[PDB]
Amino acid sequence: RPVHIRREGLDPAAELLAAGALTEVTVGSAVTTWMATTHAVVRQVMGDHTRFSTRRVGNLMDYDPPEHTRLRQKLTPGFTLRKMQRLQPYIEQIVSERLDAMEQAGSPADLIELVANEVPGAVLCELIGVPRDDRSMFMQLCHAHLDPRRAAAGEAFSRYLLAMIARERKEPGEGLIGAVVAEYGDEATDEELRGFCVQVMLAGDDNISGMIGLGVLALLKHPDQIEAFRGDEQSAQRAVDELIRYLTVPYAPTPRIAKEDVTIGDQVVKKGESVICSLPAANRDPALVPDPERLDVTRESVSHVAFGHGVHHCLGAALARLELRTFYTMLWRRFPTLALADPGQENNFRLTTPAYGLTSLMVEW
Ligand code: HEM
Repeated sequence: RPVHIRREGLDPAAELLAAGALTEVTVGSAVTTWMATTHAVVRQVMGDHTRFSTRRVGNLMDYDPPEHTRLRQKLTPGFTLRKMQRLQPYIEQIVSERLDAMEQAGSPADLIELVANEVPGAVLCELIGVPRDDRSMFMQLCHAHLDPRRAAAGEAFSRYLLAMIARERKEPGEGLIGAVVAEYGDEATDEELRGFCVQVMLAGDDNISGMIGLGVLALLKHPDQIEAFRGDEQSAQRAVDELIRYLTVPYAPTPRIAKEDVTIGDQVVKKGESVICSLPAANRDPALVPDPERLDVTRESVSHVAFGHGVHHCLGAALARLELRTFYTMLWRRFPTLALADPGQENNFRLTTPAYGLTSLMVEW
């Protein structure tokens, strides 16, 4: 595995943490790819949309200002703090259902297959405005276009979502697709609102799911940390942010291509040379937080780069923190005796996803 993808258990690869803040890999005498490993470099590179590009409808990550600005402008109004707090009741119920499914399975149980791989799509479907009746189908059609062949028919997803869009066009209601139509109507192309739907589901899935499982594993391997979720919501907020920093599920963000010769410290990234930003390494930076190798939920929140930095900052960071706080809090309320069914398992990990996670995890209700 490459160094940036290598993870030693719940932690990233030690070699990343020992590499220079801006490591230069050159294959020639000259394809030069750079790797940012510190909090300061990662922030200068992601924060500089005037010198770095993300270009290789929808998928804001592949867009640069001013095109990225216009797109993100339409969808960003639907991610405010209050807008997300209103989704909290739905989130709670979506999780309570799978927590009820947990009791139905008894003690030995793949939390991953039961809850971690279910809660994400549910909450996301609600945010978009997908009716609870027609939901699994949408999710299944999504997992279908993934071509787990060329026969993958995502045209079904396309027209189901085109129908949802045109219905909310003639009937603006609760949801992101409806909110965008309320203020933009025809100006918001069908393809645009579609690409945005695809984007939100592909970004808020493997990340949250990865955090749902890896978080429980860590909180269970370090039982002094469960207390944060048995008290104030503030005590729990600090803990979600600590877990996000420590586990940094995204290995790296979209590669940043220099649009000109950028001087980063004593080094110079040349035009065309790309920079990979190792978020997990950056969030393990002693300049960001003292004793960065430790998992301590008592820590005061810090400006980690797990949700990004700059114009492409995660549009659902607030939702991820709320969609993870409630779960942990409820998991340790319904099953306040959970442990590792196999205290001697190899913790099967997700090594194929662009986000770290557990492919399987067996608990003991
Ligand atoms: C429901 C959950 C989530 C949604 C809806 C969501 C949505 C998004 C969207 C739309 C973007 C693109 C922003 C833009 O380019 O304008 C984005 C970027 C990003 N998200 Fe998420 N996200 C979610 C969860 C997470 C989680 C849990 C993490 C990390 C633990 C994460 C990490 C990131 C990062 C690092 C970026 C920036 C990537 C880059 O700059 O290229 N996201 N997210």
